[PDB]
Amino acid sequence: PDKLKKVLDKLRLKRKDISEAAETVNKVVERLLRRMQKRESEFKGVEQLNTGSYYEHVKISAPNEFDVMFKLEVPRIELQEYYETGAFYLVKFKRIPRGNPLSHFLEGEVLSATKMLSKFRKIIKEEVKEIKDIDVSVEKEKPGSPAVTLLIRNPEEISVDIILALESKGSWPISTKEGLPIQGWLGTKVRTNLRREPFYLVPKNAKDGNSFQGETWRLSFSHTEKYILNNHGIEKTCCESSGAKCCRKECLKLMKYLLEQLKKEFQELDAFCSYHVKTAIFHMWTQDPQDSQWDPRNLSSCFDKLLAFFLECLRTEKLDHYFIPKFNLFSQELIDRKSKEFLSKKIEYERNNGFPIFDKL
Amino acid sequence: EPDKLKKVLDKLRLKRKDISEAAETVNKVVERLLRRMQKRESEFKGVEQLNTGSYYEHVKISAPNEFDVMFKLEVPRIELQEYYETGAFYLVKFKRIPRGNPLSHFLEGEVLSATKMLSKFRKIIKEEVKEIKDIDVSVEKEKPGSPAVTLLIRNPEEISVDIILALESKGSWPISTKEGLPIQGWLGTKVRTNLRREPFYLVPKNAKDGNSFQGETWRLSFSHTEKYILNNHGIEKTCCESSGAKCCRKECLKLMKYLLEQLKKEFQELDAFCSYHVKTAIFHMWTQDPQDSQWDPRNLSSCFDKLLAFFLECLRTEKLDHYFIPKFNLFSQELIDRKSKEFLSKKIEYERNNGFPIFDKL
Ligand SMILES: Nc1nc(=O)c2ncn([C@@H]3O[C@@H]4COP(=O)(O)O[C@H]5[C@@H](O)[C@H](n6cnc7c(N)ncnc76)O[C@@H]5COP(=O)(O)O[C@@H]3[C@@H]4O)c2[nH]1
Ligand SMILES: Nc1nc(=O)c2ncn([C@@H]3O[C@@H]4COP(=O)(O)O[C@H]5[C@@H](O)[C@H](n6cnc7c(N)ncnc76)O[C@@H]5COP(=O)(O)O[C@@H]3[C@@H]4O)c2[nH]1
Ligand SMILES: [Zn+2]
Ligand SMILES: [Zn+2]
Repeated sequence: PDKLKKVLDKLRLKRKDISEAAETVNKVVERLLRRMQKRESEFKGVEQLNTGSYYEHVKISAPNEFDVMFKLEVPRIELQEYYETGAFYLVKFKRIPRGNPLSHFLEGEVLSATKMLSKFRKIIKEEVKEIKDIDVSVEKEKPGSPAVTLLIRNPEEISVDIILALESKGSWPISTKEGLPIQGWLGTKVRTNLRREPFYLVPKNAKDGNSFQGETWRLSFSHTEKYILNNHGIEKTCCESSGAKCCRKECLKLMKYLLEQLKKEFQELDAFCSYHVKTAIFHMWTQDPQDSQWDPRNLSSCFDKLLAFFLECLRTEKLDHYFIPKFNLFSQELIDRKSKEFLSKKIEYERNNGFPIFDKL
Repeated sequence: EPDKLKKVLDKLRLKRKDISEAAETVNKVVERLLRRMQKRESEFKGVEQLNTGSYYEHVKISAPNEFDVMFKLEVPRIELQEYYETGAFYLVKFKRIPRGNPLSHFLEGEVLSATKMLSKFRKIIKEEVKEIKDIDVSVEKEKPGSPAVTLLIRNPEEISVDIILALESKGSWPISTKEGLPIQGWLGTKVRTNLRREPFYLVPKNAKDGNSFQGETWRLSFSHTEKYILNNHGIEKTCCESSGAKCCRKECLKLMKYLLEQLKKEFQELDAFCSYHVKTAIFHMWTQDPQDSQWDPRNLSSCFDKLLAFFLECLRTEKLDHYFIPKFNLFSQELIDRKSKEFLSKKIEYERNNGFPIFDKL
């Protein structure tokens, strides 16, 4: 049963796609950002959110993807809750427009996400050619994506995600109030210092139906989420140099590789993404706060505990958003029962047979 | 010992603890320094970066402190006049300078000047560096002999980077490296041919002669080819790959380098030794032991001891030839004196018998 340790060791693909193949992807990025803070464009104050992808972190789960956020601070913005999702909002301007080039993107009173993204893409889709240094290309604007992905073809088929995000330094939305329950895990001292940080809105189309197509934004917690990924232990020295290790990131990497390899053969699992796993292991980390329950010498037990948690999540159709309690990710609106019962069958099959899907020599 | 060589390599992840962020900052500053250094009216307009690996410079000499980067400028048809009989030191003489060349004014007669060329380079880098905006990056005073242009990248504390200028010549390799790189029975004659149809480089480092004229001596560097050997270190192409087996080659290299640093950082008496003595000794060791099976991760305790016994051999026998230049003996009597070679012999032998107590840093 100590073969998982050999899956984890084989998982690392160091330089290929992460080390020398990730500090090149950075180099392209800051070129774009610098040059993107050029002229008199609405985005002259665009900035790269402090996040972790390039620093050997895109390499843990879902290695075939790259991601970056371009934040852009806004003024006093009123948030109109979009129906009852708790995550999709309608961005308005608190006090009447005076000094902001973001009035070019106003559809009525609300800030339209398509007009802004449609023009965002046009600038980036114009300044990547303005440099010849490497072979970088951009993807098509497909529905659902609030990103402008750069398929660069230096390292196989890379696709660095550029995600425009609205930064609001005000208090967090009221739908995230009972969320982030890290009191008994990380502490009320850590939880408070994270909620006084700005929250971000990504231009995701809430496709509820007939109402606003591209005027809806979504709450992004990628900044807070990686503060939890690197600071996951109850001891501050967890997985540090002068500290003890744990199997939290490894039990995260194994569930991502399990769901990633399952979706490659079944297109009926096109309803589950890596964020279902992320949020699942957050509920499991909060349930088991002590680092003793995640000792590296219990990788098979901790992974089986996480698998039985994801099976109960599917089984009862209840995987609440870690920051937004009322927002249930495994709602029947979003995922039909048949997919839950289909994915339960494969995860159980791989769990009862020594994980044959990880059979890589 | 109680199999603690693997727990030392795992703690050598300190890279991540403190050099991850700094490596992006070095990447991001050099790049803005390089692209801003591609401006007109600068003889280095056509300068580039020689890709000699990455910032996680732990692969070579895993040092948790300072760094190095190399700049390559392509020159036209050099005539390498060997500096007397070094093998590594030359004089860059020019045959016909093609009209329109930016290296015309760096000659002190028939011979190219490393002292001059390294003057405007430092000069231009001093200019450009302070026009970089929100970042506090200044340059140090030029320490003597030292042929680089170290950069002080003020942020969290200190961040040094040696900006090493190096001429690129896509021509032929000198005669002194004609029997060097003996990878014929390890990496193959089919890859040694390709690695030598690749350019060679020259760094502005003066030789130590109280006589003749050592102001403009250039030195051979093979850091571009040394890198390939590190990442392509096995007889089997799938060594340390996804669909292959692992090996303790680079494993031993980090151990051997951290052993010498901690020893160097303990006594100044070991100041004559550098990280290139253990990279070169492991090149001969990988050539002597070519099979992947001879470097098995389950035999890390013995594969490292065997590397120790080979390195001490090179000390007590005073023989450690430059891997690309058979003539140049790095452990010669004129480079390092017997007194320092016996000192390191007792210190390494001391650690080897007592289970390496110098690695005790939990
Ligand atoms: N860096 C970043 N921060 C974000 O907030 C974000 N939100 C979306 N994306 C990227 O946009 C696309 C989302 O479309 P899709 O729904 O079909 O699948 C997505 C999406 O449904 C879901 N998802 C990802 N991040 C979030 C998030 N932060 N909150 C809710 N759902 C998310 O998981 C899938 C893949 O996520 P990523 O691998 O992070 O990159 C996604 C992807 O490019 C984001 N990228
Ligand atoms: N990237 C790079 N390629 C070079 O050829 C090179 N040559 C010198 N340097 C750097 O210049 C200084 C050398 O002065 P010192 O002799 O006291 O110690 C040097 C020098 O004695 C020795 N050396 C000899 N040949 C090489 C070589 N081909 N590559 C690296 N180091 C070499 O190595 C020692 C330091 O190693 P580095 O860690 O690579 O960085 C050095 C350092 O900043 C180089 N840096
Ligand atoms: Zn940990
Ligand atoms: Zn190998």
